[PDB]
Amino acid sequence: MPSVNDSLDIVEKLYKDGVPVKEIAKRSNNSMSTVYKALEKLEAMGRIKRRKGRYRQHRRLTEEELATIRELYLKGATVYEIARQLGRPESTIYYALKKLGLKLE
Repeated sequence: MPSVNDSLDIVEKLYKDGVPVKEIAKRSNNSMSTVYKALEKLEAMGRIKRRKGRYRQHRRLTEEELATIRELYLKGATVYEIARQLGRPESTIYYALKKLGLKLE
């Protein structure tokens, strides 16, 4: 059986799972031009596309999360709400506001 095709399932599995190109490049150990080139090919077939659900990631208080947490302002959610949203118990949340330089409790 093919070996190069095997890894293709892993690299693509990450992107569709919710991983940025910059990260996928490291995981797959490929170049930005190599990984991205695969995504465009997979999405065209529907390998990475049409995939949703719940999956853990190694991203916390990231630029992407900071934009999602702010939602608590529009929805009016509380610290207990954002906790379940970001997927953190409470400690992490403290770092979000703290690191931001705002007030919290």
